Amino acid sequence: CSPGIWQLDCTHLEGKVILVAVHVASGYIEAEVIPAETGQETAYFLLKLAGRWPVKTVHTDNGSNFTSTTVKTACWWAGIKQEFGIESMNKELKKIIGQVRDQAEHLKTAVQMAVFIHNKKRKGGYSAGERIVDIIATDIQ
Amino acid sequence: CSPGIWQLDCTHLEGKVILVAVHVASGYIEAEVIPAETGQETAYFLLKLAGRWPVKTVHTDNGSNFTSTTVKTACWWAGIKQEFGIESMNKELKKIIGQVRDQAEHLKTAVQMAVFIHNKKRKGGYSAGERIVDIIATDIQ
Ligand SMILES: Cc1nc(-c2nc3cc(Cl)ccc3[nH]2)c(C)c(-c2ccccc2)c1[C@H](OC(C)(C)C)C(=O)O
Ligand SMILES: Cc1nc(-c2nc3cc(Cl)ccc3[nH]2)c(C)c(-c2ccccc2)c1[C@H](OC(C)(C)C)C(=O)O
Repeated sequence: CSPGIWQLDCTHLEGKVILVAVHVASGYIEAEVIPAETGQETAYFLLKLAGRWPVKTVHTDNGSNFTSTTVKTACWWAGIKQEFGIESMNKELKKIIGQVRDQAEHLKTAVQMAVFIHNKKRKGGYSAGERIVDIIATDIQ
Repeated sequence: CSPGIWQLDCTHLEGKVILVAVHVASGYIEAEVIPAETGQETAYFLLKLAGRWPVKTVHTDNGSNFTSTTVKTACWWAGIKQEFGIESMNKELKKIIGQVRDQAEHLKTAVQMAVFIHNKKRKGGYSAGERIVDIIATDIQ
């Protein structure tokens, strides 16, 4: 599968919102607790993500997530396209959160601990952290 | 230079705080506008950074930044060490911000645009985004 493809979705936990980006070819996650599910937050998160990785196209399970001109502007500026055709790893991330949730006071901290655990964990075999970097390097030179 | 080494500092701009992490071997930046320069923010940012990259040791230009047990806990949990001996790229990032600052309403958005521009820009020669991934892949298998 193509190396510039990400998937972006929100989950709710403790009445708060978690934005979850999955790098599809690799399983690597970035995530962030946002105070509300707005186009503002999604636009911002997209700019952050695009500064960090080569992001060509973004899929979602909720297309209306992407309809605001606020979001369309971010994609425009960073040069991102939306999907043309078409786990959950939200599941196990949500498993890992509940697991570490005692280890921290705020949800946001548990989230980051869970992203840490998820991206490092060897599946086998490489880790999602190792696979992303390999995929993206393999695809450069 | 060693691939797990990052440098973390804050700058102030428009009475707000920008936390800037530089991957030293590569020049790659992650950055974030934080509302105040606390141990809470730095601890959190460190957890985020460590979930994303292999982070062994972190340097700073302001050692007191790292003295809180709040920060020491984050490093403890993620397995990070502080420095044992020892651009600014804060300079040009601050150049890029002023450059794009019209292109956006908030500082935080200008920051991310500037991180995007900085990480992509080919120096020559690869980009900081390409060098980080190469360095980290080169160092794996
Ligand atoms: C609020 C908070 N306060 C403290 C904390 N720092 C302390 C310093 C002292 Cl002296 C006493 C008690 C203290 N408790 C700590 C040590 C953490 C922390 C927990 C796990 C890993 C890293 C840091 C958090 C943490 O929140 C962040 C800072 C990461 C945003 C959380 O959600 O649990
Ligand atoms: C506050 C804000 N509002 C709008 C905006 N969205 C609109 C939608 C409509 Cl219908 C009309 C005017 C609009 N203005 C936009 C389009 C942006 C934006 C600017 C550059 C790139 C991506 C998005 C921002 C932006 O803030 C973030 C959303 C990125 C946090 C900023 O700081 O300039």
